[PDB]
Amino acid sequence: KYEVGRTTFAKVKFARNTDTGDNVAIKIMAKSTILKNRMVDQIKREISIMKIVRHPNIVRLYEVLASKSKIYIVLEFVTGGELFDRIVHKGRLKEDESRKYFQQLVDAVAHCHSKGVYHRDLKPENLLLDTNGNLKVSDFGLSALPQLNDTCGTPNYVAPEVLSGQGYDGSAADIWSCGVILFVILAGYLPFSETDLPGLYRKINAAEFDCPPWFSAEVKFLIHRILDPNPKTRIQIQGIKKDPWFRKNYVPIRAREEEEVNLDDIRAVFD
Amino acid sequence: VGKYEVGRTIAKVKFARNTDTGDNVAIKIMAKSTILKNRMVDQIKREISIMKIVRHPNIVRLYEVLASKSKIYIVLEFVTGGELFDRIVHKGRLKEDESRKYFQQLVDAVAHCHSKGVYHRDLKPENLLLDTNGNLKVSDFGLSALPQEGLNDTCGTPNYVAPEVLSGQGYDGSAADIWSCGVILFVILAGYLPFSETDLPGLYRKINAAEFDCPPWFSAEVKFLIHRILDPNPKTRIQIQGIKKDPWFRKNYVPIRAREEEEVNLDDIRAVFD
Repeated sequence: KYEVGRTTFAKVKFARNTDTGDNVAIKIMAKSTILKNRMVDQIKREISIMKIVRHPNIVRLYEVLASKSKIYIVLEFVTGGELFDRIVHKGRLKEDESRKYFQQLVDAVAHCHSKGVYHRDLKPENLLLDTNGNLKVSDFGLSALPQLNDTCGTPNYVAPEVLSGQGYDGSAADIWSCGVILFVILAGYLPFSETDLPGLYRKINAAEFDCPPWFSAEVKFLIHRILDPNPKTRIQIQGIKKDPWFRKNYVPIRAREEEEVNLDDIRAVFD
Repeated sequence: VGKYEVGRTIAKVKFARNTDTGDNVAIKIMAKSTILKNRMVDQIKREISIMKIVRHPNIVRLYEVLASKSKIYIVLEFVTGGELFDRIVHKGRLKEDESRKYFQQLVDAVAHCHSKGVYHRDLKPENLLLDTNGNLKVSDFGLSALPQEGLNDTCGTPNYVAPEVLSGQGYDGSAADIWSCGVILFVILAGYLPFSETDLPGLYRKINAAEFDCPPWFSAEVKFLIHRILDPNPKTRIQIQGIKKDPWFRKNYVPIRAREEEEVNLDDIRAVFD
């Protein structure tokens, strides 16, 4: 139905909903590849949960469309660009602005975490801004989505546990990345410098980083707790939400969403 | 300046001309402060000196070292040929025999370095280089020890990196260097990375598993060598000796020969920087 524009399995073409004349980005994918997948059921569940998710900081997926060969996911279009574009214009950002933004991210992540969903590839590409300027997080519950001369990063955030190549607590992983994002906003670089990869990994494993001088002591403390390499000893979302630095000028959003709509919808999600 | 007329600027590498002989070189220029006050000043010294003394047709040469009260200057052979992988872009895969040539050169070079007691620690395409003649030459050998080598723009692939390295702890350098050669060889032949770059956490999963799917066009013996090289276990990973003995590796191969003096008085090595 959508008046689609343009544009290996994730050609996110632009489009518009003709009937309400609104244009929303569509992530398109081979129907086959997904439906056969170890995570297929989780994909369905995660897709369905989010589909019903409604939060000021989370980019929404309006609808899922089905084809014989392809699946179309309909996702809100955020013009405000990437937040880190804003950083690049300025280098680092201010404590206050940064805290406003970090709070938003944490709240959105908490919301997603509450519904049993984890990101697992939380990075700045995902960080986005709505026209009014609010943070919308993206690719949430989309990570499970199946899978030359130039390859661009960055695996800097990738939590140590992931480095192991085994199993990781999703929440612990997401928070770790959240720690890094916070770090980049304030400091205007990555806590662990990319150029030397083996050394980068050693640094990540040791959690040894160069703090900037301008970071206040608390922020540093919060970051150390966020950037614990050990998932068991690392801070909880709850823990950080109750932080002294985090707490400042804080205010809790509260959403009003449907209790998870009939799974029947979930089973019928793809056909 | 100190025999050299410097240009600008490719850590900061710069183009330079050796005036006295009137020949041309690239120079790495860095602060004295950063190098001397590093956990690894001693290792840096040893390896640097070894390189200065090394001489091999496939290894980018370290002519000499210049020291200032404020900074350290490293002179290196200049190669016009550029990245080998540019060649891959043109024709996708390289052919089996040619790929074998290059692999022979790379293995020879690494082996020579390894014998001399030095390990690369960061073998990636940037380092693989070509000369006017079309021969391969390998850079940043003995410079991984170099401090903090070298924002949004990042051009690093972790695919080559060995798994043990992934941990962030300890490994024998050689096994890691062998792993990269394994990846390097694979990419040449196949015209892609063994493990998909995207979905990085799954990417790391693949690497630690050492799960990769060879193309059909790969011959059985090459597959064997790749499999043996791409052992996620570094105690069960093939040594340079093994790979040199390997069948597919044996084919048409001829040991390179070069002459360098026994490592010049370390006293020189300690006096390298002052």
